[PDB]
Amino acid sequence: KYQEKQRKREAEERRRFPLEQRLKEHIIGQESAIATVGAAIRRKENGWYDEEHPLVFLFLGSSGIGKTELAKQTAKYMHKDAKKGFIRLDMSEFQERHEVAKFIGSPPGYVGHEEGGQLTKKLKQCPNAVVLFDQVDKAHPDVLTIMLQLFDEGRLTDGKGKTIDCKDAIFIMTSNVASDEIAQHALQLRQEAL
Amino acid sequence: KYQEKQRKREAEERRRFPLEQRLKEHIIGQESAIATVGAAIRRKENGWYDEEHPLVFLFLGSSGIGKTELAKQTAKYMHKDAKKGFIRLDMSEFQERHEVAKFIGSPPGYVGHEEGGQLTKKLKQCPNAVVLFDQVDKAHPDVLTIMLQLFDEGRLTDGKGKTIDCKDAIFIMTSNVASDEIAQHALQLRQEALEMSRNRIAETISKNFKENVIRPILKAHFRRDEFLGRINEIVYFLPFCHSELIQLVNKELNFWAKRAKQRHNITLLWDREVADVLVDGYNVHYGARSIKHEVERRVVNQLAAAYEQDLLPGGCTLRITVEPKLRLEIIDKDSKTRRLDIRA
Amino acid sequence: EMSRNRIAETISKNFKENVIRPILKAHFRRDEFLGRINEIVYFLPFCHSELIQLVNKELNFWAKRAKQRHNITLLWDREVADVLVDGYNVHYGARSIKHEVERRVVNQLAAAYEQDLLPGGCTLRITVEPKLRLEIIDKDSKTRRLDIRA
Ligand SMILES: Nc1ncnc2c1ncn2[C@@H]1O[C@H](COP(=O)(O)OP(=O)(O)OP(O)(O)=S)[C@@H](O)[C@H]1O
Ligand SMILES: Nc1ncnc2c1ncn2[C@@H]1O[C@H](COP(=O)(O)OP(=O)(O)OP(O)(O)=S)[C@@H](O)[C@H]1O
Ligand SMILES: [Mg+2]
Ligand SMILES: [Mg+2]
Repeated sequence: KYQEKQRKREAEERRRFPLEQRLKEHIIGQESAIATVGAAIRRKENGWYDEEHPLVFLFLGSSGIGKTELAKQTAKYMHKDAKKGFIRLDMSEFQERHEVAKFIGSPPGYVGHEEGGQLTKKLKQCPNAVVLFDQVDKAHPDVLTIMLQLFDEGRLTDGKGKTIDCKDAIFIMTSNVASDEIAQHALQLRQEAL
Repeated sequence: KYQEKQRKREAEERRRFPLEQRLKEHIIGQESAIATVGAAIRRKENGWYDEEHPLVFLFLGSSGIGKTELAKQTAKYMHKDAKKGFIRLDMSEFQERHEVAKFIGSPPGYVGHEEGGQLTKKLKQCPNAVVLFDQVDKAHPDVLTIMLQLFDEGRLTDGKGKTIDCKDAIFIMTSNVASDEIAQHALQLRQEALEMSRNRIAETISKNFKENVIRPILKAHFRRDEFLGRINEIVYFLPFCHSELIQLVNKELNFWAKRAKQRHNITLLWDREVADVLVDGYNVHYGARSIKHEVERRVVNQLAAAYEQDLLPGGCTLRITVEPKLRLEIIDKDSKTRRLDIRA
Repeated sequence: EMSRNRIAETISKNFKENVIRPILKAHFRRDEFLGRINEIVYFLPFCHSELIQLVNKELNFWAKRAKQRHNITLLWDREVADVLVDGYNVHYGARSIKHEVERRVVNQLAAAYEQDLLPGGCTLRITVEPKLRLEIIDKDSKTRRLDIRA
């Protein structure tokens, strides 16, 4: 009964000042994006999410219109100022195919094997973290192939064979792909609306 | 006599509810794949398998059509919830030649040598495990060269020299190689079947496609004919027909109805028109995941918004209805079916 | 070609030294390593007679298992081997014949054994209907195809 009362109090607190208003304090425009991200996170926090499959976003748009800002404020909403629950990874570092060792660490018998992976350590520290694969369109596509197991099922085995359950995470992928097409279509729709 | 009686009882249990029906509970469509995998595992469990060479599958097809799901349910059939007997290995981690150390440890005089290999340890723990090399094509082909010894004879010598017998294992290899070709050929065959059906009303992947189209594509990607020769059954997962899409939407809506009834006690209901509306969100490339995401967008977000607003009390009948926008409708009597005002 | 022309009326050293020797030197990268090898032995693909022999070998293996374990006298015709040769692939070799025998013949045997259509001691016969079909033979020439349900 105490846990149910605490859950009801947390639900009332979320209903008082939800993620939509909290993003509207920091984000201007992007009402469709705030609505989509808030609806998905509302589905997650209320327990209406498939626990087997983690939540995954791909923020598309032009430059400097709040993709990384909405991802950061999403991570701040879920985990407050705790730095453990915001696993930033700027994917412009991941341009070559062989940059997956940063994700998963080195195999046995190679330099950096004892240090293990970086993302797998950060997800061991916080399984439900908001991972922000920022600038995802700058990495190799073969490097993004590692995210298949991490997105469908929330698992990523390190170099030492230790798999980490990342099912409660919220993966976000900022991208400038189709930025010109989205911008031209939005300007065309706004001119037609005018 | 007791062992023979237990074997006969296990055989009667398998005949009562075989792997085909147990897969058809979860998997929808893919009757060729379920038939192939079921016939192979029936050959294995009834003792009609060569004990020297392990059984090796290659699951080919488009994205999100039950390759990894059928592999997981195959492993659950063979070993129940025992995690030892399901050695998952996401092969997208193996994108470089030097990633075979995860399989076979490290040599003497190097870091990680005492820990030994990971797959060889897991196969020492369970020799007859269902090893799922998920997304095998995303690994380096030189990394797949280690699987030759492990597929032809079931052996994988670690860094410490300790060989492990893996002959009873059921290796499964999910891959999206020739996914576009399999999808286009299946859609072409369905179009030809519909053409012949309407022509008659007016009054199966062929081996040539496997040998002429898919075999060169596999030989190009895997780069080794011996690796493809070791595979016992290259299974072909086809895209979903429209009936299979309606069945997938009904499966997802039944999943959310079960969650709503168990957790929150909300008898969630819907019409056939709801499934027909949600089928329009199906993307051929993404497969069943598009239906799951469409159900999460259209249906489940409304359920979460109504639950957060305390509009779905316990014990309420909640019918989804097409207005095409889906709209919830809490029910109290026969005529009383009020729509819920889900504020922003 | 020469045989049919005459009726109408081995790897050569040059191939080893010209074709195979550069490929070996390219892969192994060391003429000393190849010079230490006493005998580079060449295994050739299977002729059609050798494919029928391989199919007979695999069917004899499954016949030995059926007789030893379950006491089932498995039998087959030359047409059965001729049908199963079509599953041969030159790229995969004898493994293709093993997989074809396991697909066509032995899945049906396992389905019949699970369904108790193969008691201890029965002259079972594979037969071309081309689909292979089992035919349990009773005493005398009485035969019947097994109704292997799904
Ligand atoms: N809609 C917005 N409302 C308020 N501040 C914004 C908004 N969009 C961007 N900013 C500011 O822009 C700066 C960084 O912008 P980002 O958050 O990087 O946007 P973005 O779309 O990632 O594009 P990039 O350059 O292509 S990676 C921050 O200081 C934010 O304050
Ligand atoms: N035929 C199906 N019947 C029921 N559920 C399915 C089916 N196909 C896929 N799913 C669901 O889809 C989700 C994952 O699908 P997978 O098992 O990844 O399929 P897949 O074909 O491996 O493709 P990938 O993306 O290329 S690795 C799971 O939650 C399954 O429930
Ligand atoms: Mg950014
Ligand atoms: Mg998969």
